[PDB]
Amino acid sequence: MIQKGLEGVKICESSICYLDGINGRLYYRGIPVEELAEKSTFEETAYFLWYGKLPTKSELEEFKRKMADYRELPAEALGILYHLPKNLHYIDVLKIFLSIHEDLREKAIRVASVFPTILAYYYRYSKGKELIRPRKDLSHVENFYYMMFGERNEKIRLLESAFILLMEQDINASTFAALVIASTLSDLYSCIVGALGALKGPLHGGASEKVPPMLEEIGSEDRVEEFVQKCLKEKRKIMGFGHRVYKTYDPRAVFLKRVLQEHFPDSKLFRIASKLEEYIVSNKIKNIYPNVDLYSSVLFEELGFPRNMFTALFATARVVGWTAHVIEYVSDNKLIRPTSEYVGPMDVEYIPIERRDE
Amino acid sequence: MIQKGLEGVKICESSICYLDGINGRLYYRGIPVEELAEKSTFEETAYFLWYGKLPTKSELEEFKRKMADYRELPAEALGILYHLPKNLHYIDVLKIFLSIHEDLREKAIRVASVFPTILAYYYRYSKGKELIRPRKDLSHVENFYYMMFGERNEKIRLLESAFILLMEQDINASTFAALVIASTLSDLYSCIVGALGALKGPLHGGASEKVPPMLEEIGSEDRVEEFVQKCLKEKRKIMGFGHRVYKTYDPRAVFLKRVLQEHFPDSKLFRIASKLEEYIVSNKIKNIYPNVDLYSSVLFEELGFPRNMFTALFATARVVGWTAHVIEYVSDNKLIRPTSEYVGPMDVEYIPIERRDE
Repeated sequence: MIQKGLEGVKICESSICYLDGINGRLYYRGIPVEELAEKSTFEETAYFLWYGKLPTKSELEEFKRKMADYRELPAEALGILYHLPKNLHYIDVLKIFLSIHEDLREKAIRVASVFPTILAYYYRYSKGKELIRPRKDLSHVENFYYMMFGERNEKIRLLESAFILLMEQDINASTFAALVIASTLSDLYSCIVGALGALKGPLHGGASEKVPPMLEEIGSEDRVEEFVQKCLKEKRKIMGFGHRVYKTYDPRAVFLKRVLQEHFPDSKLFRIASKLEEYIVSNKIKNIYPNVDLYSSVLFEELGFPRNMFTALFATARVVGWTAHVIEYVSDNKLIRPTSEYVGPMDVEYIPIERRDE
Repeated sequence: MIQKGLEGVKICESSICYLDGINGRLYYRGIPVEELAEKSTFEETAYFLWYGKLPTKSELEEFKRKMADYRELPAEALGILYHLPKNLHYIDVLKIFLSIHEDLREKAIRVASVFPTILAYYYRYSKGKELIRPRKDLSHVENFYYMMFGERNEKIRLLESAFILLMEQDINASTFAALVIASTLSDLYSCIVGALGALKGPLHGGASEKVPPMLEEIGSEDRVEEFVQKCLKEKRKIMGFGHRVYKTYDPRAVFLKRVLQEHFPDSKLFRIASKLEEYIVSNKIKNIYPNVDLYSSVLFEELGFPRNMFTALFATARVVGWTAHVIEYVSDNKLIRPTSEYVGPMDVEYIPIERRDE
């Protein structure tokens, strides 16, 4: 029997996250994701994911100073930056800088802390602007926004909630890629670089970069019905919808939809995305619902980030989940090595080249 | 039920390679791997793996000229090279250069053609030597050896046989990593970079870099018994032995053992490795046998390659298999997204920081 796609296959035991696809609920070590997205911060939730408990006032304070002290890129990395092309995709930029050369958890903390610096530096560089060094007096998210635009805004809160919602979600394709690589006992950077590659795909995190163009292709709320029907006929995948586990609304999508409704109700992109959901759900089209990529992409756009950084923004948060899983998994490691059903030829002879059918 | 490690799980149908773990046989599209390793060449077997048929005289000639025409690194890549640290691991070097920005098969052919150039250039650079540009009048393997050492030797034939033996082997960890990433419809480079990360692990291709040091740790044939017994007591993994599928001798290991016996019988490393096999197999220790990593590593050492390039040498060949699988799989794609058994806490409340247990 072939189990293509591995749907429903449990590849490990985990206490990190419970994904309730039937009721559309997501929990980080027992706490509802929306509670954290609303009441927590990047550092506090990351601490919770890595350490297994909410930090006390002093623990959080010390942890925030730790992450803030890990935001620098080595001097040599900076040298490489100024010799890179200025039109690279941000996911690839991350791969590059992660590939230049308990303790594993300390390593995870450090790599996560530098992600925003890599993105911000490349952004400034690619646009010929002076670099804005990390500020130790700013939080992880505040600082990212500042290294990007040299200013601070209330919108930062919305971005922080978004990161929290995207930090973790069981064994999705990118987390699974990190686990397969981690199962060979390879280094943490290698696991992350593979995860990045998977997250980049249009059938995974990359769908976030495809949504904006799709929404524009639709054009307006009046053209939604026609676009959807066309997609069904052509068997074209509607980006921002569908999921392997959720059999109903994606709680992260619901949360972000509310964010947009409350802060960017007049966004043309949001209006179209909202109408698309209305049509697909009200008509029960394929029994599919919006997934987080539909609204996270719209929020990132409205917050002023480049479209080719959307997947990297997802990674900036999900790196926490990826590393948490790698750490947990290897604590009792098992090489992941499946197989296939052979359907090819048998007993084929090597024919000397001069006797081969012309 | 949990299926940790995915042993025996068929994740797809494939006509590329048949792995007979029970009888210790390996076939590439129906042809025994040792037949190809003995009678074929890198380009001919790669052609066979990608196109599904042995090439005619003219097809092989044209294919060899094609690969030879794809050996150059873009001018910008060269700029980056001279700003990189000189102590990077070769697998990481490959990641870097693959991350700087039918047709998929054409892409696979081009990437495979440049692998040796990346390795040779970094080798020369790291050692402060002048680069030796790819020579279009030389074969894929001949040229690699020449860009590395600026000379041609008969030993090249042994290296070519080794590459052929390592080009492909069903759904191993690195091929699987490439497939997981490929299932999201990510780009070919991303799939390869993830595969590289997995191959690098000590429980996978990386075992090849661990063998030499292990052999030296043993010291001599007289100390083999003591070392093995010690490993059993400490539950230490004996590198170069064991396999998920082979329940007996690894045909590639057998082939390479003969190569060493015929060309480097007096190699101290070979003598130790041979004695290790004798003791483990004759005493039926854990019913394990040598895998290809035991002898491929010894051959690479005797051929004069740096130990931290051994896994990259494996990749130089296996990239053919990785890409062949990606191409085949996505022709009828299916997102790979498993799950886990949740064993963590439930119904946990978010306690305001001021009320948390100090």
